[PDB]
Amino acid sequence: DSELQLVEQRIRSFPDFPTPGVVFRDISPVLKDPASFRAAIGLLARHLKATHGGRIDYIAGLDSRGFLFGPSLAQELGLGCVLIRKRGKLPGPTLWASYKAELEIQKDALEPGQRVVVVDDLLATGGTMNAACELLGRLQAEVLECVSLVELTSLKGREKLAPVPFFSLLQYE
Amino acid sequence: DSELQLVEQRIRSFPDFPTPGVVFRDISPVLKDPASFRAAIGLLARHLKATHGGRIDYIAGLDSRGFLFGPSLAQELGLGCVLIRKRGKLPGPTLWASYSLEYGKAELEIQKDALEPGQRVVVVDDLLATGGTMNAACELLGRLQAEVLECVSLVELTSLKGREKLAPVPFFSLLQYE
Ligand SMILES: O=c1[nH]cnc2c1ncn2[C@@H]1O[C@H](COP(=O)(O)O)[C@@H](O)[C@H]1O
Ligand SMILES: O=c1[nH]cnc2c1ncn2[C@@H]1O[C@H](COP(=O)(O)O)[C@@H](O)[C@H]1O
Repeated sequence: DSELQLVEQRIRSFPDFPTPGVVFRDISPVLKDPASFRAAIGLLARHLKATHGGRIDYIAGLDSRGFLFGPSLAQELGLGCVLIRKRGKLPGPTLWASYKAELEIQKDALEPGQRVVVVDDLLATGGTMNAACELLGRLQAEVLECVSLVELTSLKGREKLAPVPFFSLLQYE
Repeated sequence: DSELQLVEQRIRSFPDFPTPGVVFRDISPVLKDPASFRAAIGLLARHLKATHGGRIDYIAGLDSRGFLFGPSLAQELGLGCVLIRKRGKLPGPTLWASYSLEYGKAELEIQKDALEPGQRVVVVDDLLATGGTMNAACELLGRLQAEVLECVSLVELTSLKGREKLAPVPFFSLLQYE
């Protein structure tokens, strides 16, 4: 896929960051190349439309690198974007979950029965995405799918999310 | 201006957050309403094109709420977006800059290879308050020898005089509150 190649060629891999033995996948060059960013959003949007049709109500973007993709993805789908933040950042009534770190969402971000797709840049252990799904569930929202640009498959994050479906553009061990 | 109204009607105000006496301006509803978000990006892009023509090389988005607007604004302009992050998150060689946030200090960081000398950038964040954050971003970019053409935000809290702090770098906001 020519479009997928535009994204893959702009992932930069750094060995031994942040700790020896691990390879950090840097998505920054995807943002810097407008063709690459457009390809990434287009591919995610096509997948989501082909899988869910008109069932999606909102995209939920994860702080902070999810915020880079969520709004553009939402716009491509004609949808709004709701935000899941690091705790202590949102005003008003909120719910929070720890996984340590803590995520937060405004209680009025979604109404019961609304259907959401969660986006982040990269799925590793799945801890972060799992916490987001739990938060959303507490608003009685339905999480249709979680998606990312990158998935680190040896960390088995996909299994952590099950039975919520997961999709990534690119996979690395 | 109906487009500007679409943005203004989706700013939510929270008194006494995070401390008593202030009013937090929440742009979250702008993101939730796709027409509002589209209006915000369009208004920013129109201003930037009218002010800089074709001279902008890159948008720099500020972690974390600037990330919400940077890529869409960049895309509207046909440009890439570079990232200025909270310190500790970026691989490769970096530069960082501290500034006062609340009662203590915070640090922003950029990859030393984010920009080449002479490249021209516009910085975007959701809201300008004291101007500490945006000032730090401009310092980092200046240390890469980039030229900051302008800083922009959706909201500006004018009593805090962030515009003066940024001078002589130009600043533009869609909406102003005391
Ligand atoms: O290799 C990496 N590259 C970039 N971000 C990463 C990497 N590993 C973890 N992350 C960040 O940490 C998060 C996922 O961690 P998880 O909770 O272990 O799945 C995502 O939000 C990423 O932004
Ligand atoms: O009232 C507010 N609403 C939303 N964000 C704010 C507000 N005040 C400060 N901030 C955040 O802190 C920043 C700038 O504060 P400054 O450094 O004093 O200009 C931006 O990154 C904002 O996202």
